[PDB]
Amino acid sequence: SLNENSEGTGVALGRNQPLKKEKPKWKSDYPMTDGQLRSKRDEFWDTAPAFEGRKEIWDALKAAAHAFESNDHELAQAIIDGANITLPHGALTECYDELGNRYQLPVYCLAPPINMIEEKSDIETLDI
Repeated sequence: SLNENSEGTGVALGRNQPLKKEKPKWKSDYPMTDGQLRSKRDEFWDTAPAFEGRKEIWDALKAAAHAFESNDHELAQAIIDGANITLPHGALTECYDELGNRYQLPVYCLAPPINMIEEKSDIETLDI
């Protein structure tokens, strides 16, 4: 959806959190080489954690990550949405708290494929 946060309309995507298919955010959506990775990494990094929200809720977020890591999607839903906290996204790597807070979770705690990037799946020699 092109920039849809249910603005001008009461609920659109669904402000409550569906299945957590979303990826951890802070890195390049299309990382190319080391330079591309590192440069865009920092760029997106700037926009990732922002201010934070609630260390009190953090406990639930990491516990949900625990279940979700163990393939327990339902557990993490019952935790996040179980509090009051919700998402129009549907991520375990994101949570929006009732106080107007948002948490954005980097891949370093879930998925490390976006660390090397330039494997021999395509990259060989970036000379041009």
